[PDB]
Amino acid sequence: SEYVPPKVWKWDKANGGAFASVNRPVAGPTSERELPVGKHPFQVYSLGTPNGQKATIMLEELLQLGFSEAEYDAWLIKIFEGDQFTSGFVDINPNSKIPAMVDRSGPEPFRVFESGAILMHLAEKFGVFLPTSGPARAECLSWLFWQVGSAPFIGGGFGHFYNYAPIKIEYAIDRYAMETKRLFDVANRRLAESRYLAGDEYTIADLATYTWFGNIYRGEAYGEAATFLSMHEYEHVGRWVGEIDARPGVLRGRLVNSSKGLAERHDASDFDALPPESLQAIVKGF
Amino acid sequence: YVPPKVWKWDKANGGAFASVNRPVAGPTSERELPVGKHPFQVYSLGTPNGQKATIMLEELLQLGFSEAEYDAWLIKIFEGDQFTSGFVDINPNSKIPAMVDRSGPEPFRVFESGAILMHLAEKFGVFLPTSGPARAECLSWLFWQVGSAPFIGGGFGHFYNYAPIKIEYAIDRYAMETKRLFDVANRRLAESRYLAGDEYTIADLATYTWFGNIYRGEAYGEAATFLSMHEYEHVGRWVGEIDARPGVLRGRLVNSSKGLAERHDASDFDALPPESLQAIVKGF
Ligand SMILES: N[C@@H](CCC(=O)N[C@@H](CSSC[C@H](NC(=O)CC[C@H](N)C(=O)O)C(=O)NCC(=O)O)C(=O)NCC(=O)O)C(=O)O
Ligand SMILES: N[C@@H](CCC(=O)N[C@@H](CSSC[C@H](NC(=O)CC[C@H](N)C(=O)O)C(=O)NCC(=O)O)C(=O)NCC(=O)O)C(=O)O
Repeated sequence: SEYVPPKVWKWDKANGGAFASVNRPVAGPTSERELPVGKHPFQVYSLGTPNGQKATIMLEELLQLGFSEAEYDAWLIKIFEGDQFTSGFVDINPNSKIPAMVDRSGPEPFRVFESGAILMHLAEKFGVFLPTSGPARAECLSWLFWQVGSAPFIGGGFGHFYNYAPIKIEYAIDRYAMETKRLFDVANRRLAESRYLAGDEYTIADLATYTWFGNIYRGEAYGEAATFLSMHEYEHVGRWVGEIDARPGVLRGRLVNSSKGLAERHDASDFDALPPESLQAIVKGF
Repeated sequence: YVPPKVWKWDKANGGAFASVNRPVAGPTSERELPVGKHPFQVYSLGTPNGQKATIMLEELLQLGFSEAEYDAWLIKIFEGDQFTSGFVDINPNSKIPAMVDRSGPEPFRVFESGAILMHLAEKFGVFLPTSGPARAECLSWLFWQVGSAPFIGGGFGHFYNYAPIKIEYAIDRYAMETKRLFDVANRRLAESRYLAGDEYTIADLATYTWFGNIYRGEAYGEAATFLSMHEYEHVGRWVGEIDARPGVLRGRLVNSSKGLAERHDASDFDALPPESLQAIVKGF
């Protein structure tokens, strides 16, 4: 018979599949441990998921343009193991999610958390990948906030119910597969008539959406999702993914804090530990 | 059940929203948007997300910024108004709120509540530090709100209040996450008056519309009891402080069944009984 929710919700059962070892109804630190700090002006604490890739790609894009103040240390945070709940991590992101960073480029350090805030902070600092004024700024912000507000349906809904939940729940898989397809259709309809999401040039709105959409579209995210969701239908998404795939900052940034690349980045020469081909073409994750 | 190799749109989904939710985007009717006299044209509904936009504009009017005068036209989301050609042209995602900035020589769209908040805060130089570390703190909390409300509304609200069958695993997932998010805010507000510092900013406004509506018992049936809202005393303090702001008291009523269907001039509020603008009862 049908489940009847209690009057008062209680945390009486594991939830999250593999993530049941970390998912809780309360926030805060579970151990006292300071974060490591390197020599570079930006300190990033992350994992090479689509959200971590936004941050490390952005920094590599800035280095591609010659901005030495974008040099960074990218320290590995293993989210299945609860590294996001150390006191040091909670102090830089009260929400205990990656990516989070400390801007140590000025006289006093300060935290920046949330991938969208990291992208906007870096774009504003260096004056690139985000129009500084005018209608084009509003268009870019609209698409960036769209990405941030919609990825929860893609990863927290579809990815979870399709690939991590311990039981396959038809209503939930249908809900979030449908919504993920709708979001791809929004992008596809836009990219039919515009080279990039917020205009004719690559911006942070593209980078933010690309990490998620490219990983799903090319077949590397959530099991058989690309077949399940009929990714072939989104040919304009495919074109735009292909354009962005070719950018050197994307090729480098995708490899940071990645099981297919570097565990950590502490200097530009660190990439010489990888096969050189990894810097020249997309490497799909496991 | 066993998912098929290829997902097909062959079953209803969405419960109360089953008549509007689709796997495809784009318009379902040809209709132009109405346009009024004021510099900002808002197309919205007084849900927590619409309230962000109309409260922000009312906050700006409280500060005397006449360029924040606005027309707020009603978009009925259960009726598919978000899929007219005119609405899709200002928000390709077909969600409220969306806006047209007609304050300058050429009009342009702004869509997403967070982008609307940032656009207005940057235009008028208020509710968002213009530079310095405090700007980064504000942006962090604003993006946090935008990235987490989907779990509260699209997860918890959906499965607890709108889905046709109660699904234990899904209710647990999103009840747990909603409580975690309230706990993040509660732990912050234990040590800070507002989320991003000592002053009210757009990060507070964005979070407040959602958190206050739930905390006070107004959203999602018995959710406030279900989620033990009493546990979050610092959230309660902050809700009560923001509840008292004159711009909140006005803006929360715009495009609302319990207030004004539409707003086309400041005097529109005079048509309501004066009690409508009076102190919000606590539960904060
Ligand atoms: N808005 C934030 C989001 C940052 C974020 O979610 N970071 C996580 C790693 S990215 S992998 C995709 C992620 N899935 C999970 O986090 C799984 C654990 C989660 N608790 C769950 O049960 O689903 C996802 O779906 N993100 C949605 C989104 O990006 O909007 C992370 O650090 N998780 C740690 C955790 O404890 O949850 C931003 O943009 O920065
Ligand atoms: N990131 C956007 C979100 C704007 C938005 O979602 N606007 C909707 C009205 S606000 S009511 C809360 C909303 N719930 C729904 O939209 C219900 C319908 C939906 N299709 C569903 O099945 O759940 C919600 O949970 N929002 C989550 C969030 O704020 O992140 C809206 O216009 N819905 C119309 C539609 O067709 O979906 C922003 O901040 O602006």
